[PDB]
Amino acid sequence: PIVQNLQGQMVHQCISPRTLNAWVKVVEEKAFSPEVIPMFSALSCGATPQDLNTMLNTVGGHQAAMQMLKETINEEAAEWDRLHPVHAGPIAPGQMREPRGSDIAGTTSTLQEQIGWMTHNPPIPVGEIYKRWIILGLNKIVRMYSPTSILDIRQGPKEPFRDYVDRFYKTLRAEQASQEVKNAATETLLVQNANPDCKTILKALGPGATLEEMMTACQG
Amino acid sequence: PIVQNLQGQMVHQCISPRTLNAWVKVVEEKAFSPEVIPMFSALSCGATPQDLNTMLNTVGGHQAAMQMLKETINEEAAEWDRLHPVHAGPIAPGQMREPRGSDIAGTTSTLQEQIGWMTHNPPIPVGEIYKRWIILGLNKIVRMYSPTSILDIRQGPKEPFRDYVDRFYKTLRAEQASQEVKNAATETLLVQNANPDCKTILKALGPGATLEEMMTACQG
Amino acid sequence: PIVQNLQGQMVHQCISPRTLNAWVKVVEEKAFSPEVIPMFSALSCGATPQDLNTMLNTVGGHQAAMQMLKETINEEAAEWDRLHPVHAGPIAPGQMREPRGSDIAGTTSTLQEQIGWMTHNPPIPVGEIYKRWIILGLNKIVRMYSPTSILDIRQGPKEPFRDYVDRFYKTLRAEQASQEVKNAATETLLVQNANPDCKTILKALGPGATLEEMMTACQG
Amino acid sequence: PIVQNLQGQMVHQCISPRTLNAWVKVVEEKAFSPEVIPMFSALSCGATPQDLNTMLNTVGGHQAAMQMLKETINEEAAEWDRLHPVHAGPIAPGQMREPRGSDIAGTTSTLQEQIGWMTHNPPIPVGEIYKRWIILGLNKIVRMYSPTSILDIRQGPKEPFRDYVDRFYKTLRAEQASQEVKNAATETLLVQNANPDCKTILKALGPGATLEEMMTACQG
Amino acid sequence: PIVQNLQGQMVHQCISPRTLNAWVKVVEEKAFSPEVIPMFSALSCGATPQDLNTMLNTVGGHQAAMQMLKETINEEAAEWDRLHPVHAGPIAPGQMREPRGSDIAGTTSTLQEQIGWMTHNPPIPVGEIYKRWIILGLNKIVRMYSPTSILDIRQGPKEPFRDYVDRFYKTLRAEQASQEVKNAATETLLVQNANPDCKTILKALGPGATLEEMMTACQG
Amino acid sequence: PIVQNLQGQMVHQCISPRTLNAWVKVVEEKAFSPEVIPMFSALSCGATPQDLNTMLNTVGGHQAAMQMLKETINEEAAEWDRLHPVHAGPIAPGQMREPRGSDIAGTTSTLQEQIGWMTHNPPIPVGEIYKRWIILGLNKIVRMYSPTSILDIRQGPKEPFRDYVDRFYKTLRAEQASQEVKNAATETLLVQNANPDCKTILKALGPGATLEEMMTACQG
Ligand SMILES: CC(C)(C#Cc1ccc(-c2ccc(Cl)c3c(NS(C)(=O)=O)nn(CC(F)(F)F)c23)c([C@H](Cc2ccccc2)NC(=O)Cn2nc(C(F)(F)F)c3c2C(F)(F)[C@@H]2C[C@H]32)n1)S(C)(=O)=O
Ligand SMILES: CC(C)(C#Cc1ccc(-c2ccc(Cl)c3c(NS(C)(=O)=O)nn(CC(F)(F)F)c23)c([C@H](Cc2ccccc2)NC(=O)Cn2nc(C(F)(F)F)c3c2C(F)(F)[C@@H]2C[C@H]32)n1)S(C)(=O)=O
Ligand SMILES: CC(C)(C#Cc1ccc(-c2ccc(Cl)c3c(NS(C)(=O)=O)nn(CC(F)(F)F)c23)c([C@H](Cc2ccccc2)NC(=O)Cn2nc(C(F)(F)F)c3c2C(F)(F)[C@@H]2C[C@H]32)n1)S(C)(=O)=O
Ligand SMILES: CC(C)(C#Cc1ccc(-c2ccc(Cl)c3c(NS(C)(=O)=O)nn(CC(F)(F)F)c23)c([C@H](Cc2ccccc2)NC(=O)Cn2nc(C(F)(F)F)c3c2C(F)(F)[C@@H]2C[C@H]32)n1)S(C)(=O)=O
Ligand SMILES: CC(C)(C#Cc1ccc(-c2ccc(Cl)c3c(NS(C)(=O)=O)nn(CC(F)(F)F)c23)c([C@H](Cc2ccccc2)NC(=O)Cn2nc(C(F)(F)F)c3c2C(F)(F)[C@@H]2C[C@H]32)n1)S(C)(=O)=O
Ligand SMILES: CC(C)(C#Cc1ccc(-c2ccc(Cl)c3c(NS(C)(=O)=O)nn(CC(F)(F)F)c23)c([C@H](Cc2ccccc2)NC(=O)Cn2nc(C(F)(F)F)c3c2C(F)(F)[C@@H]2C[C@H]32)n1)S(C)(=O)=O
Repeated sequence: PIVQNLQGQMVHQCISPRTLNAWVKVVEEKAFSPEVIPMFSALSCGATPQDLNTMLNTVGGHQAAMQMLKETINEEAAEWDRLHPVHAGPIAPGQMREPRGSDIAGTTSTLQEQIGWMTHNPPIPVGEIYKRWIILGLNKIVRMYSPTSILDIRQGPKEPFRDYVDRFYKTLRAEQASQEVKNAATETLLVQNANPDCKTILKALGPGATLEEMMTACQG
Repeated sequence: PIVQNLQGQMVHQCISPRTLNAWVKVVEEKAFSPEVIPMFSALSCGATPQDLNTMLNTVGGHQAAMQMLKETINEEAAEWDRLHPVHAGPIAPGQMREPRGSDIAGTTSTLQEQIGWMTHNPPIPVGEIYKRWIILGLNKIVRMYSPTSILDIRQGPKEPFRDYVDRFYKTLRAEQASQEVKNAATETLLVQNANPDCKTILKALGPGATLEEMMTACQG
Repeated sequence: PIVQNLQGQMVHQCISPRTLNAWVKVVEEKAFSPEVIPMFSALSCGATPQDLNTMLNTVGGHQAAMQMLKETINEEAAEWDRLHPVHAGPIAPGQMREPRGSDIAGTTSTLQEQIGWMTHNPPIPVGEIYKRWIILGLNKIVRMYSPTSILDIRQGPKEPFRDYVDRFYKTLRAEQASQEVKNAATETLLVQNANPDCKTILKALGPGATLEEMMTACQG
Repeated sequence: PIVQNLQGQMVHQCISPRTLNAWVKVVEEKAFSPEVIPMFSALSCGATPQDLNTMLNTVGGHQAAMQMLKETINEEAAEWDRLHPVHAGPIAPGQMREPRGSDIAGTTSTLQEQIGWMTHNPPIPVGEIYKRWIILGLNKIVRMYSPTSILDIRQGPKEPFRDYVDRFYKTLRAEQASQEVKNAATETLLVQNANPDCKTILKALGPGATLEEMMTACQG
Repeated sequence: PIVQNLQGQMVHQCISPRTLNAWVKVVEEKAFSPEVIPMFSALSCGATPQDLNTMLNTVGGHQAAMQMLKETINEEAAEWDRLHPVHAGPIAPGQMREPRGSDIAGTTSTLQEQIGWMTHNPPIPVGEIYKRWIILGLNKIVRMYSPTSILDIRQGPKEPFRDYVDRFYKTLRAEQASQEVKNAATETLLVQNANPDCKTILKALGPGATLEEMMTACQG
Repeated sequence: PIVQNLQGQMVHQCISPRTLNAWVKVVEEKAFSPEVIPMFSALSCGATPQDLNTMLNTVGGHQAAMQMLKETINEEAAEWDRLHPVHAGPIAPGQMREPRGSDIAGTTSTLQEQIGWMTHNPPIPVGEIYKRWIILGLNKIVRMYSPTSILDIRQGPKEPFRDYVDRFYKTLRAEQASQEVKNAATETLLVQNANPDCKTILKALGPGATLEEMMTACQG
């Protein structure tokens, strides 16, 4: 990764074993649950495209998910070349050449070239760009590997309200969509799909009632 | 997080993997017990709004509580905006515009802005403001998810006074309350809820006795 | 905590997760045995009053012990104000204001104010003062939570001497008293409460006999 | 390893114990699965030939594979020697003689030579050259020790398409192949090996479909 | 501990949590086996008397041994005082008064005094002197708590010579002895205590044979 | 150990607890298998003779092996004195006195004297010399504690070839000898001691066939 030495110059450090293991275990333990996106984003903090590939390649199993990931990377990398045409001149001693979509993915870029792009007077972040594509690809995985649909989430007759909401938003979260789509679902289904006993209590508070006001009401 | 390098200048570092694991395991292991708020406040020492969202996003499950936490944060951001006006003047010298309540949340704010706000020569603590909002929501969650009521706590004749006293003060910690209220419950309820054999000993000690004195007297 | 950077200026660092976890586990694993006082004193090395509160607040359970702790802190904090009257003047650019008992406990002091008191040309240690009170409060807990009394410790007929002494001093240690009280007990009870077989052997060595001389004699 | 101190000069450090344990446990736990090559490449970041031999020697068992790894390394060293001639000229100024293929292996090379080669102002990467040779042998070992054949992989009617797709791409990863070959197998074999009910859905999607599209369509 | 910062000046640091856990677990796991003395000597590297007392106080249980350790330390302190006279002269310039035996123990000495003694331009090693006293007591404890006697160790005909040889040398390590005494026991007892079938082989090898030679000869 | 501070001066650091524990566990877990030599060499990286003794003394059990080790050290230390006669003059302010065999073993050398020899303008490495003897002594242990002889290694009738080779070289490795002795064994016994079915296949490839070519042929 590109960390900052005490000299204020962003230097390339080796990806710590602690970081690798943590990434391998979250994938083995938590699989592709929503909390795998934050862990990756945090464990990839300041990573070079090669550091990212390293992490992804350490993922044992889920090779299907990994292929979709490569497909999404290929997709987004094609959006980088269709929006950033290659800019061919000579080579200067001030500036780096124009990065390409494949260069960002680390396929056609070396570590030095990657490192330089991130450590540049006008910095072009190939790491954060690459990481941006990956997290999008993992959102398609979490969406896919989510068996539930928010519509299929209904409160059971003997189910505590806190549990139904935990399930409502667990499904809502995995089903990645606009915050507007996810906000409309709550105001539509959270009370509509509640069991009749608590549902009349919820209707008995008014739509402008917080989730806290809903959940404290249907306690027992 | 915004840590202080040996140069005395507050520099930004990556959230350590250890810190992530600690925050995740204290939520998995302890759930929303009162001792998770201190753990959060400690594990988020000098964290940026992006670091705080990272920790909150790593919390697998409890999505009901997490949405409640978001609602508390939204309320606090609205209050911040009403407390702090938007400013008309255009782009001033070595200065940071005032963060909006959403900027403190990091929903509308870049990490560089966050780092700049925290590292500004007259610092503005966008991360700590957000952390206060988060902690308020955590306190709401703990109180909601605490079944015990201080009035409900009572000492069985078979039960030790010290075991009952643990539960009584655990219930008082679990249920957010003003320190005076907690003292008032401690003054009146603890003896009255205690079993009569222990209670008569407590009455023998009189009002001016340490909890140690009360405990040693009922111990036998 | 207030650690020393390589610049020789005592700087405030964040309490490491390793330190927190270690404190949580010793309390969960070892509870309030005597070895919890050293672990706290060591894990609190260089801690600010807020760092201490953090640790104490992370303690899950034993809330009874925690209330006695607050009581003892309240007691000692009252001894700080009865011996250090508040000293009100203007504010200078050399020196810090006079600390108060509540300020030491972190109740009525911010981290900056705490930090400054510890990092002062004439240093006033609010951390080591606060820690001094806490360890005293934990000595009352270990004393209380010790079910045994040194008088109730007697060597069994089929009990090896090394085991009886381990129990004699295990109880002796938890029963915090003057080293003079604890020295008198040994010279009184260690041999008096030994079983008759070994007891005559001990009497057969003379009072000026080391514990080693006692324990090697009653081997088998 | 050759790490970069805060002086900007690449200095030599000892291979951390954590790094050793990680490399040993990933071989004990994962054996020679494809995910051990990335783990090796990462755990050997900036390693000297002596550090690489250290890791390889710590591998308990798999001695057949290890001897195969040695043979691959020997071949690469012979190829290096034929690529790079031995040089007649005697002992030049601030310069490093060309390493022989055995010197890159570290069999005939001192650690000081290795450190000097890597730290030379025009660096020669003796450790990275050796690491490439090692990784080639590791790839040979993984392919040999992978029982699965991409043609052998087939979807049972009972088996989920996504589970079969995992196996198919795991087998393609386990068996070293050119990326075009792997794409060719993916294009033709994946649908044909899939079970007919899923296969007819895949045929309905047509050639231009994401693996996600294929998977969601056969999912049900 | 007194560690050396990058400024070449020995600075004081806090005893790391890892170091504490290691010292506690090696006592819990290994108790007072001979291998705990090296572990202590290593875990107390460059420790102050306060750090040494911290480690000793963290030892849960074994209070008989701990009191024995205190007695050994008291004896050594008395011997130090008789070796080193108290000095009449009043308060000299950049100099440290001579520590009393109790000061080395840290019973009568402040940590600042300890740090000053160790960091004095002509250093006085109050911590290392105390550590020697502690280690002497530890050796007394190990020898007392070792049941085995080198004369008692003997090889069963069923028992392997190498297993017996392990026990023989373990017993010699467990029982503190002069190196010449241990050599004398090794020279005479090891063959004589060995079983006759192995013993006649040992006699065939003759006096001038390595323990390896003896072992390989009795091995079969 | 003697590590390099950022000032470029090799300074003596304390042996980390992580290093100790790692050495204790590899001996307890892996005993004297061949992979214990690399772990020691790596865990001893940059160690002083006292640091080495510390590690060896932490080894719980295998005291027989430990005595042979002392014997081998005594042997090699005698080769240091028979090749390096003591060189007695005065004491200078440039240079260190001539080291002795016992000084290298740490028996008759202090840490300062050891440290100085390693941190000398003309460096004389007492640590790497001592470590060189130890690893030789452990090669005699691994040889001894290896019950198998390469001659007694034969492929079973229902044994996969990969397993027989793993055993052939596992034994070959533990049986430390010249690489020439170990190379001759392979070309002699690896195919000679194969079961008849695979053996004719191996003979059917020619002696100039790699181990890979052998092992891919006898797959099934
Ligand atoms: C750092 C990177 C590491 C990141 C991130 C990042 C950036 C900004 C924010 C954010 C903060 C504060 C507010 Cl007030 C809002 C807000 N207000 S609101 C009510 O929509 O109107 N929205 N957002 C989101 C956005 F900023 F994008 F608009 C908000 C956030 C927070 C993180 C957070 C987690 C737990 C508890 C509080 C907050 N929220 C989300 O992540 C989106 N989310 N969605 C859903 C659902 F249930 F609907 F599916 C859920 C969340 C969820 F909050 F996590 C929580 C369990 C429910 N994280 S990473 C890979 O970890 O993400
Ligand atoms: C660091 C930041 C991380 C913080 C903090 C922070 C700041 C100040 C204090 C504090 C210290 C000393 C005293 Cl004497 C009082 C005192 N005396 S008083 C006015 O008469 O009641 N009050 N306070 C609290 C207040 F600051 F408000 F004054 C005191 C504290 C204390 C520290 C402390 C923990 C455990 C044992 C002793 C002390 N922790 C709490 O008190 C929390 N607690 N709550 C309850 C309730 F009531 F629920 F049962 C109980 C506790 C409890 F102590 F564990 C005990 C079993 C009862 N922590 S953070 C986000 O983690 O908070
Ligand atoms: C650092 C802070 C972290 C501390 C501390 C600190 C400061 C000084 C001393 C100390 C050292 C050497 C001597 Cl010779 C004496 C001595 N000589 S004597 C025989 O009384 O005349 N007394 N002391 C104590 C004092 F200095 F206070 F006077 C001595 C000590 C030592 C620590 C030590 C532990 C184990 C083995 C040897 C020593 N001893 C105590 O802690 C008090 N103790 N009591 C009792 C009992 F059995 F009686 F209950 C026991 C101890 C005990 F030694 F632990 C041991 C199991 C028995 N620790 S902390 C929170 O960890 O404490
Ligand atoms: C760091 C060093 C440590 C390295 C490396 C390194 C360099 C570049 C890339 C890479 C990135 C993005 C794209 Cl879009 C492609 C792409 N697209 S393409 C041309 O159409 O196929 N190819 N490559 C690979 C190549 F560089 F060759 F172009 C791509 C990579 C990728 C990173 C990556 C891992 C997982 C998920 C997404 C991405 N890892 C692999 O691909 C390995 N892999 N293999 C196979 C096969 F085929 F066996 F099934 C499969 C994978 C797999 F991705 F896991 C997935 C389930 C299929 N790693 S190291 C020694 O560890 O390697
Ligand atoms: C670092 C400080 C931390 C230290 C130390 C320190 C200093 C020097 C030495 C040492 C080195 C080499 C040789 Cl050749 C001899 C040698 N040869 S001799 C004169 O003929 O006997 N003697 N010594 C010891 C002495 F220094 F006294 F000379 C030798 C040592 C050695 C190092 C060592 C450990 C294991 C295997 C080889 C070597 N450790 C011990 O010897 C302890 N030991 N004891 C016994 C007894 F007898 F009980 F069975 C046994 C051992 C044993 F080696 F494990 C072996 C199974 C027998 N450690 S510390 C507080 O941990 O000590
Ligand atoms: C650092 C210190 C820490 C060290 C070391 C060190 C120094 C140099 C070398 C080395 C490297 C490359 C080549 Cl091509 C050859 C080569 N070519 S060859 C085919 O003989 O002609 N020989 N050597 C060895 C030597 F340089 F000494 F000549 C080679 C090595 C490598 C390490 C290595 C381990 C695993 C896989 C590849 C390599 N090999 C050995 O260690 C000796 N070995 N022996 C045997 C057997 F099976 F025969 F018993 C085996 C090995 C073994 F390779 F480990 C492997 C399981 C078989 N390690 S340490 C205490 O860890 O050792």
